[PDB]
Amino acid sequence: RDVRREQQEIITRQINTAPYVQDAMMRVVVFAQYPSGRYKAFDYVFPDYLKVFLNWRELLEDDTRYPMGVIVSFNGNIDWTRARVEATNMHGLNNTDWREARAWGPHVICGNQLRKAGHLSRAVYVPLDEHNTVKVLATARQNRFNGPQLAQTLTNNIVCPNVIEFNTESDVIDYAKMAHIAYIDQAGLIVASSDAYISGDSQ
Amino acid sequence: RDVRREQQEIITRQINTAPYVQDAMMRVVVFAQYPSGRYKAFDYVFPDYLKVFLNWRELLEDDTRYPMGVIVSFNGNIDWTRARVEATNMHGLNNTDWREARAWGPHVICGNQLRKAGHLSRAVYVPLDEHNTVKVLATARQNRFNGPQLAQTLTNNIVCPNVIEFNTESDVIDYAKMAHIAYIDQAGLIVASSDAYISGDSQ
Amino acid sequence: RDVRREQQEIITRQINTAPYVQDAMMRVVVFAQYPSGRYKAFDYVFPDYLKVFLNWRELLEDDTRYPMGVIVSFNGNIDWTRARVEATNMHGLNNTDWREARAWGPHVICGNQLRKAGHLSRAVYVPLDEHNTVKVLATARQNRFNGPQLAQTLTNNIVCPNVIEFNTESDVIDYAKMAHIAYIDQAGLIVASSDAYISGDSQ
Repeated sequence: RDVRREQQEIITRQINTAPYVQDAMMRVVVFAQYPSGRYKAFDYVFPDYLKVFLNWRELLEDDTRYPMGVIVSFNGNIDWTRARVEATNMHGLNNTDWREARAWGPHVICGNQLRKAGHLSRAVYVPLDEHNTVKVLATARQNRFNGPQLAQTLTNNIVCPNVIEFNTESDVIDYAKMAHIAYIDQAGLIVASSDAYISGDSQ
Repeated sequence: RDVRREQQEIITRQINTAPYVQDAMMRVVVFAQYPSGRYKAFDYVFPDYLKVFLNWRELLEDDTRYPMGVIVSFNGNIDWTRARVEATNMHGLNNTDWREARAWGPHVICGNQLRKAGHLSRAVYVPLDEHNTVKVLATARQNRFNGPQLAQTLTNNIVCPNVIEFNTESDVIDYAKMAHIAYIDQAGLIVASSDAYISGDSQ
Repeated sequence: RDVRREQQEIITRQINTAPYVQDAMMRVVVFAQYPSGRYKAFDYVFPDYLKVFLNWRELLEDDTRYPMGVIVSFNGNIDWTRARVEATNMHGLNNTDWREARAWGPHVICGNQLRKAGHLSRAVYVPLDEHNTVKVLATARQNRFNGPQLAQTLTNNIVCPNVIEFNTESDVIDYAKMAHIAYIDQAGLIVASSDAYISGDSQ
């Protein structure tokens, strides 16, 4: 008899399920934390796959200009068995001698290193030293990579990056909440998530 | 008996047909019109496919700094049934809530919204509001996306972008004419085209 | 009986062979030589393929600001029958009229124009005039482009570019030596290589 409630339930379910449709968007954000207490976010929206290399220059606030670390926030129907992050050297290498470097290092960040922030989101904190660059891979969960489809996947995958500066963690946090993306605050708490709740945190 | 004329005819036909060869170049230009009367062109040449995201910063003249709109000029052997443009928000999303956004919106600009500017060219005017970004997709008309070929298509597709500033529409127009690309002037007229004519506009 | 020597031999062989493993890194560097005697290097590390377009702006030192030419240094398990360089115009075209331009020009730089600098490295010097841009293609030697694999190749290919300024050729040379990449000095000599020697140049 409560169709108003049922409709609101389906709307909530729709929001939570819409990201699993084949042409849905995914969202990966790299939050960089600076000694000054400021943050910079590298915010990517994309439908199929995301390959990211952040060089040392882009990572500078613009070394107390260099981030103490990053929070990497993965959101959407992402293949969690392949999602990964690694901190490479200033050349983007995972071995100082390129001749023994590889696409990914033997200790790449993946698996349970990515903390669950809801069904749609995972987040990981990665400390950085002044000589680090950052690599991230995120792919849509299967298969759009197979056969004929790959061509449509390649041509339709327009990655839309934005860089956003925040004066304080409060701005970062409110941003994550209104953007519906995972974020871990300075105390280690999951303070934002992609998951829609019909009542919010009412328990 | 007029082989001089016949040769000139074949040269004209060669120019008009050369873009249909499998490794020919295509050219897509995004002309941004500013309140000041100045323009900025994002000029891309590419052989296989073009995926473009123009963020709000790139769109600024450098808000009366923000474009009133863009003319998107598509040129070459482009798949016209898939060529498309859309104006997304500042994040590159076609829904404010990313969880319900998709690679393309339900109202994407395509079909007869692209005005014929000759056999080789189509052009469309898209008005913009201060919070808009621009996405463009253009692919070569079929199949180089199929099977073994896809690899060569991926590896050979080097997109060559140039940004060009113009003080006035006259400079924009003369540029389009000498570049052989479609352009629509402020009065709505097609003033440039990719099509070569043996006598010019002699009728 | 000299296992210390044998171990060092295998280490040397390992260094020389490691680049031929399927997920090994490759390294392509474009060294730009300026009239001032300064250089700028565009240094790319990547595991599968590299498509590069350097526009006229990026080529400026920042016209005596424009390079006299570039040394292109290719390093790794690169498909040498497809490695190529070409100098295009300011639009990235190999014909002034785009309608008759192609992905590559009829005179592209390849084959024995690339000088052998060891088994792992080739290098070529390309003179430039003020109106030139630079294109480079390098692909991993086969097949990771075939069938199912192509998807992993596409998603794993994160190109990591760095731009590096050098005050003098000496800095360029020491860089190449410590980076283990091919470089040709001002006198035409191969002064750096990717090849590891157990004794260095002891002959």
